[PDB]
Amino acid sequence: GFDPYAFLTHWETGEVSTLPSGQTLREFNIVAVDKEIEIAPGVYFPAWTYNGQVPGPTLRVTEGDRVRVHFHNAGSHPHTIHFHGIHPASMDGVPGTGPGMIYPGESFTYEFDAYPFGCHLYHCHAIPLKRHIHKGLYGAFIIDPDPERHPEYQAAARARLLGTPENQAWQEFVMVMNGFDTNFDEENEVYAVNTVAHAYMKRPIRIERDRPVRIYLINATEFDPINSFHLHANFFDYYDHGTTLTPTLKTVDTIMQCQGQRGILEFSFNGFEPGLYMFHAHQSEFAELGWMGNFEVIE
Amino acid sequence: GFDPYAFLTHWETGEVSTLPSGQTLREFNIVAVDKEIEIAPGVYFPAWTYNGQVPGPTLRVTEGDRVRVHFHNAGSHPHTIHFHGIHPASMDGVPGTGPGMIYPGESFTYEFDAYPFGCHLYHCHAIPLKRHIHKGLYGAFIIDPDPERHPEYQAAARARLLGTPENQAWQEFVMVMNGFDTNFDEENEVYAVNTVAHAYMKRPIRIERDRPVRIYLINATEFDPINSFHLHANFFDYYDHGTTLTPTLKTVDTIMQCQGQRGILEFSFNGFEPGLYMFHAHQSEFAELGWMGNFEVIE
Amino acid sequence: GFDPYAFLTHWETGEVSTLPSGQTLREFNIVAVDKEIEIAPGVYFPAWTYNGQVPGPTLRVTEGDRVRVHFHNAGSHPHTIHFHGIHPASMDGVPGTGPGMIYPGESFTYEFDAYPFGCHLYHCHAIPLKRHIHKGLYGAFIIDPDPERHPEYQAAARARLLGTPENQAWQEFVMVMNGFDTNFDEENEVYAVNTVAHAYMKRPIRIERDRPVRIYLINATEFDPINSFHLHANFFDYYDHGTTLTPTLKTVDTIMQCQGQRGILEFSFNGFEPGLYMFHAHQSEFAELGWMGNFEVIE
Amino acid sequence: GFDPYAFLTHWETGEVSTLPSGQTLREFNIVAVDKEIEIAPGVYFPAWTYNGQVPGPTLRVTEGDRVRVHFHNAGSHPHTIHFHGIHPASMDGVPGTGPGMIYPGESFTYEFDAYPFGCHLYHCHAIPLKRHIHKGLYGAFIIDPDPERHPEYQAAARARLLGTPENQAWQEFVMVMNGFDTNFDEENEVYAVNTVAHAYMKRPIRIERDRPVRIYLINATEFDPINSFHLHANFFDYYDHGTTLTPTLKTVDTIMQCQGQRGILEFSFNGFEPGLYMFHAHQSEFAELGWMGNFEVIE
Amino acid sequence: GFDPYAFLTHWETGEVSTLPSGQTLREFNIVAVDKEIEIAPGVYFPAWTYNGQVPGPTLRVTEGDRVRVHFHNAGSHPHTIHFHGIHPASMDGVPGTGPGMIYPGESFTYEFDAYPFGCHLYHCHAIPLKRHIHKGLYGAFIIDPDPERHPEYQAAARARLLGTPENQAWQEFVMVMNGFDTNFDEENEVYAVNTVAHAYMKRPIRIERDRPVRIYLINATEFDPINSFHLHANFFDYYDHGTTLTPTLKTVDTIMQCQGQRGILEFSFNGFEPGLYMFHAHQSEFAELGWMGNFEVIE
Amino acid sequence: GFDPYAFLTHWETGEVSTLPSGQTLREFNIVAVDKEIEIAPGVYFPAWTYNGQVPGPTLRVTEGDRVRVHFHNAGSHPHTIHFHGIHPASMDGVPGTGPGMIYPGESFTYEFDAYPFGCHLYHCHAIPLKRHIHKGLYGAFIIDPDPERHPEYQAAARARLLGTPENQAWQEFVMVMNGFDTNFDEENEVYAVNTVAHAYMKRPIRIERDRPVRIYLINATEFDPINSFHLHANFFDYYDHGTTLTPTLKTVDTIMQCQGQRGILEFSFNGFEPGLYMFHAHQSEFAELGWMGNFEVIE
Ligand SMILES: [Cu+2]
Ligand SMILES: [Cu+2]
Ligand SMILES: [Cu+2]
Ligand SMILES: [Cu+2]
Ligand SMILES: [Cu+2]
Ligand SMILES: [Cu+2]
Ligand SMILES: [Cu+2]
Ligand SMILES: [Cu+2]
Ligand SMILES: [Cu+2]
Ligand SMILES: [Cu+2]
Ligand SMILES: [Cu+2]
Ligand SMILES: [Cu+2]
Ligand SMILES: [Mg+2]
Ligand SMILES: [Mg+2]
Ligand SMILES: [Mg+2]
Ligand SMILES: [Mg+2]
Ligand SMILES: [Mg+2]
Ligand SMILES: [Mg+2]
Repeated sequence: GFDPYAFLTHWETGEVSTLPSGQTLREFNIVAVDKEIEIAPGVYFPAWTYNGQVPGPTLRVTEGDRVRVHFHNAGSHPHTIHFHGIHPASMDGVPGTGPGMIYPGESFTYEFDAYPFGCHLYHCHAIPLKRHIHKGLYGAFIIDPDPERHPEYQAAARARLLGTPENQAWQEFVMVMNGFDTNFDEENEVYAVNTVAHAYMKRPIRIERDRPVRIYLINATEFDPINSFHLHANFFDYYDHGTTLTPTLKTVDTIMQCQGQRGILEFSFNGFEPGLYMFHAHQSEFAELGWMGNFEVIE
Repeated sequence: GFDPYAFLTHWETGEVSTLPSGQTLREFNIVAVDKEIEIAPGVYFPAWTYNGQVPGPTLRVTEGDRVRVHFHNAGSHPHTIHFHGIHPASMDGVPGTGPGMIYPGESFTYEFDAYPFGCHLYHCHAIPLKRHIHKGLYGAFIIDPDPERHPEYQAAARARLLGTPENQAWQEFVMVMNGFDTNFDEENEVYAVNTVAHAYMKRPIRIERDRPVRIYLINATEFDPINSFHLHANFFDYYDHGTTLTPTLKTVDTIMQCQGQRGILEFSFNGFEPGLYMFHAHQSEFAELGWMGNFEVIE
Repeated sequence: GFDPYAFLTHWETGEVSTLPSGQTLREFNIVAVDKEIEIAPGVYFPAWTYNGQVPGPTLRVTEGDRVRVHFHNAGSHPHTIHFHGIHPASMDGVPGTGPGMIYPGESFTYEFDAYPFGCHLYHCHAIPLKRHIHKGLYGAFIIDPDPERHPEYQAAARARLLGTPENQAWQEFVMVMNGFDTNFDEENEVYAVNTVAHAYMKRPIRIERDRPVRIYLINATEFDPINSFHLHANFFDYYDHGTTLTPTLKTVDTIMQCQGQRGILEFSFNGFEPGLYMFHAHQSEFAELGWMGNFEVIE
Repeated sequence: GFDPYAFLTHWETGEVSTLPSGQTLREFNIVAVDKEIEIAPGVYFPAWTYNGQVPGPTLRVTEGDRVRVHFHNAGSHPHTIHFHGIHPASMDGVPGTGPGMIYPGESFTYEFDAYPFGCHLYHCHAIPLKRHIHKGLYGAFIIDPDPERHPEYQAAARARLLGTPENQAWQEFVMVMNGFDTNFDEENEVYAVNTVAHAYMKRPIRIERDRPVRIYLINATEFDPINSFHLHANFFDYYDHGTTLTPTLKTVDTIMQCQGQRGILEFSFNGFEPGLYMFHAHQSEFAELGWMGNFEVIE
Repeated sequence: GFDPYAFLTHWETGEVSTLPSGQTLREFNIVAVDKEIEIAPGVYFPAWTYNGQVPGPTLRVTEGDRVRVHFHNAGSHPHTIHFHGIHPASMDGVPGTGPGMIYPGESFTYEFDAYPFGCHLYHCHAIPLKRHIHKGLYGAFIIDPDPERHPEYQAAARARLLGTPENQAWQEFVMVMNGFDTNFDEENEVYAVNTVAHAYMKRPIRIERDRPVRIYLINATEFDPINSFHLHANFFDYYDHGTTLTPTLKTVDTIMQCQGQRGILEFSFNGFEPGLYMFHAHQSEFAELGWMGNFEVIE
Repeated sequence: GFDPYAFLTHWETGEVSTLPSGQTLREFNIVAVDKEIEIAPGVYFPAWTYNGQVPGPTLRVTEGDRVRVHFHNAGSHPHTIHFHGIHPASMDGVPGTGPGMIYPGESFTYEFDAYPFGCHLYHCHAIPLKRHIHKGLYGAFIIDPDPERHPEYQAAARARLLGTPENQAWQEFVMVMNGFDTNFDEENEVYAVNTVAHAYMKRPIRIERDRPVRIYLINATEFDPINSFHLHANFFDYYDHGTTLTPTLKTVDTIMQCQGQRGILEFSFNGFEPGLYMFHAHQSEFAELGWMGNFEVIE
């Protein structure tokens, strides 16, 4: 069922309402379920999934929102959701606090205010740690800045806030670097952005020349210490964790992340000759094994 | 014999005196001695140690102090002390300059002015390099900034200068990420912060939530290319090598270091729910094998 | 045949002329050729090379120059040149665009305007990716800033522009960190800076005390995820990708890069005691196997 | 508990009495006991020991003495004492004669006249042979020549008879070359003289250069076919098995022994510069792993 | 088919006659033949043999005899006989001289005067060297001294000359130490003296107390660098290569030989308590795997 | 460049002068240099060499000479020269005394009086021991007896003193048994006398029948415990370490040495049929892998 092309630009914004205090509330339903995923045609991986897909749903909210994630375990092992973000210890999704792990058939609502703004992620933190992550229990968590709380960077914040006219000008994509050890010997056999090896070689990502591009880039790769992103023929600005509104790194073409690191890349192909522009890990073996894709820059 | 709980807050400041010039002088005695260390109850590692402990003593001085380290080798192999700091070539603690390696029964006094301020480390640099480090000859070296030399940053410099009333408001900890290859095949079997696997799970580190937290974090891990630190439920500011009084990275929750890298982490649990807040490597294998700890945040 | 001591300070600036536009043109000739290279005396490696050496020629131009690289393949396999730099898709040196791979006996002229200013590199991007890089098809590509286009940073840009009186004060070196898998099992047996293991221990790099030092440092090491640079007894400023004229990191002594990353290091031994100051990877095994050198600081 | 520095010069001469015949009688108590031994600080070896030490007690008697060794097995496995000396078959300490093996809780008295004079040894001879030796059941057995039975060699015989004024001019040492397979795969991981690896590098053996030196040297090393002794900067005379009062080999600096071989080395540092003079196996691997020591020659 | 108990005392002295010179001639017939041999009951080894047994026939002559060995090859591979002895190059039994190797169906008569007196051996020297020896082509070759040519040592020479009344007093045995690699991976699985593992534990060698004992001991063991002989409860004199009539080593109980070395051991159990006296390699693993025997000393 | 045939009979006697005391002085210049050596045509070994050759120069002096060896390290690692011979501890060439190891670019003069007479050797003693030896840093060191100091053995001493009429009658050769682990797994793949596998099979060593032969035989082989020498068709006298003027062993054809042992072999082919007489290790695998040669006895 998983569609890596639709996944690129799918934002789950939840069912929105207003709390008695006036605070915006966003509610999400997440079910852990054991399910086959196809990481290449005829390559079946037995995954543990959030909502039947790997990566899990890309959750996207605004700084200051109240977030409720109704988590139900319909799997066979205990699971949690550990968010990278600010929240109480009892909402941290680790085995030793709060409700602990959520056992098969049980439910729990993670609830917190969405801080800090930036690019984040969530993943299972069960026993043992590496197993539940590698099996597929990870996803993206994006907290848009509230432009009313950043007057000194108003234009930047508005460009990131989903649905403003300024944000509609941007071409936004979410990319989770992941990998799979199909024979379960703690070494990856397949690498990818968004699970399907070479998916963006088979169908390049169409890019309109005149508009800028923003990527929310997350490293969920297990076993290997780092992953990386190299943009052919062009340079980008990098925002580590996306937690600042000015770049961490200006004018680079290769960055690296250990697992759990992530950030925002911004660049533009304005004025570029139309054609295919490659992007891939600069660990060459990862790129050969599926972590390589093409932007199709059109005029 | 090693106490990882006392080690967290123990600073060796030396025997202090004043040179004729009026410059402050700090003197340290360090003895290399072969010794067993317990890295888990019932797991004995045959170490080469500075002063009978792994990590070695945490040395803490002030920028511009004259430092004398009286080094004596009571072991069976040649050793040195190589400091990560500014010093003359003959004081660099490598085989090919100055006294060279210090053989069993020999002595040498490393002497230098303490520059630059920041978070540093020292370790053996003998033959072969990886062996003397892995065996346990490494420690922390902290140079507090002299606030009188940083007028534009007096408040930040005073917050780091040991014993100041501004400094006493901070909760300071030293954390050395290390690992041990028990069967000596150049692959770590046990990982830890401050040597004892899971020590801060058995006994969490108590934090008063009203006061901010500062960690001096150093990577001494051999064989593996990087190590990392992920703070649950919260974000910190990172000061690479601690050599600036303004942060290198603002608002992150996961950073990585290669061996010999190090820096300062500052954050606060003010206003957080009392509970257990985890900290650990984001290389999952490392965390399972002992590089996982808990902060106990209290009212 | 390869001289690592001359390579350190050799800049290929090309056949220079003026287009009808008035724009400066620099032409280079690059031939791919299969050739033995000696990575230690008596250790022969079967290389694929650019112009008969590994690393390939260091090409150095000015921001805004028109660059033409006439590439001919006199080897036995297809090859390309992929530049890290801004250029059209058809000039990106990858198999699926423009002329594609350049087969034995074929020629192709890569042409682009030299942007952005900074420290870059080129390497083969053929099938399979890791093979052509490991075999030796990589080199440095340095784009000096045009001081006229950076008024607020004139002095910094003049110090980097090859040939100016400000630039002549600087002691500039190029260092490619590489490695060789002699038994072709995807694991390096030999590490180095500029190909020849321990070359700068046999013959240290002479540094005059009273003039600053600039290193263009590039990671071309295959298979291993990262490489690193530690400067003994001193600290440097680091300019990631060299693409900014102010430092990325201030006052550091150990930095790391994944493959394809690179940057500029600036430091000074002014006032230091003359002698040998070591520099090497902080991955201890790389240092033992050849990636270790000495600066000989003189008066 | 084992002190390799005291062991060098410790002779067990027994409880001495006179039989009705007038023959001298020396009585020894030896108890087999399973015990941990430290072969390096933090390296514990589970040994089978004679009197709680490896090597066992060095027994020293005079040619023609009646010897009674009261053996008691306080271990968990059957053991014997097999002496390298002249004795009846029923006193030979092998499974198939006399009392056979001595089972836990059993006792037996080995009794024989001490012949021939020279340097000998004793060790377990149980099933399997290699296991009981490797586990630590071996020791030195020295039979001093009776000068009254060697008129033509009275001066040499008196130089060896313990306590004589001629003997007191000599500096005598006992050295057992041994090894330990810590993971029990029939390959030694640690080598030593007198058990503790590098013990005489940590603390050199003090020699008065005016007085000659005699070493009783015994090979107890299992698995490896030979062991050896190289004396730096000097030459010695070798007495194979110590069974002649004139040398077997004159003026050599390197000798080898298979297991169970042994002999006497005599030399002098008279007139030599005070300094450290090395002694070690000429099997380089053995020396690196702990069979290396220093003589400290003093005025 | 092979009887290790008869082999011990079997001397082949040849078809004896007188040349026209007056010089004694001894003729022997040796056939190479491929044959199974039993190295323990139920353990069959595919041998290449001289005259259908391993070791080959023990040939015993007198110093100065003319020797003719008519060699025929009835095997499937080429073979030679290389004697340890003085002879012309054309009679040396190596591939590149004289007749070369002797191929299936071919014959050749090796002819030489028997010098020097001592304990020697013969073996195949074909391609590859180790294969033909391991497969079983070796045997003893004993040259008795001519008492007439050694006036100052008449008694010693008479005691070695087969058949004299002095020689009849001696109990003479021949012992070839050998080994077998049954899975042909160049590592012995079975060790022995005279081929049959533990043959002299099953049936000890009867020794009359009041007569001395002489052993002709030869090392034919392949792959392992040395073999050894330890006599329990007694000491012997050793005559290296048997080529001197006075001992090389006096009063020893453990001696070692590399392959092709050999010598004579002389000892006496006169006055000993009757019983079993063990003899075996002091390489413990060889002894466990078959190279261990017993003398049964009688009254 | 290395010529194993010229090496056989090349004696480096140094530049000779007379000290103020009247003592003869011999000075030698030795440079450590990394260099390829060819151990078979097309088999390149990356060696560490003394004066660009393996084995190093054969140094030959007279008992009582003052020896000065001006050692310069032009290599990439630290090195020493450890002589087997009598000398002060500060001249012993070990890391822990005197100047210690000699680092790249440094120089040191080893100086001592040449005692005792005999056959000796020199080799590097650096960290780790086995590596520097195996890499090629070993050579022969021969101290001729001074006939004026040995009146009782005047003829013997004169026969060994280089250049006397008596010595000119002898045919003298130096033979260093060595081996190379080409894949650096601590097991030799190639064996040889004087480095080049089978060199004296390709060109036999021409021997004049009427004159006696003397070989200075040294074991420099690493990893394997022993090496050996078997002389076909003839017997020799052996002088252990060459330190005595009468034989250690009379009339043998096979001797063995552990590493660092050495000695003198003397024999004669007077009266022998002209032809090829083989000599080789009696460890058969060594002989197959290159340690085999031929004497060509001519009339
Ligand atoms: Cu889970
Ligand atoms: Cu995470
Ligand atoms: Cu050390
Ligand atoms: Cu360091
Ligand atoms: Cu290519
Ligand atoms: Cu690249
Ligand atoms: Cu026992
Ligand atoms: Cu024994
Ligand atoms: Cu054969
Ligand atoms: Cu032979
Ligand atoms: Cu060396
Ligand atoms: Cu040596
Ligand atoms: Mg796998
Ligand atoms: Mg390990
Ligand atoms: Mg490899
Ligand atoms: Mg073992
Ligand atoms: Mg086998
Ligand atoms: Mg090998």
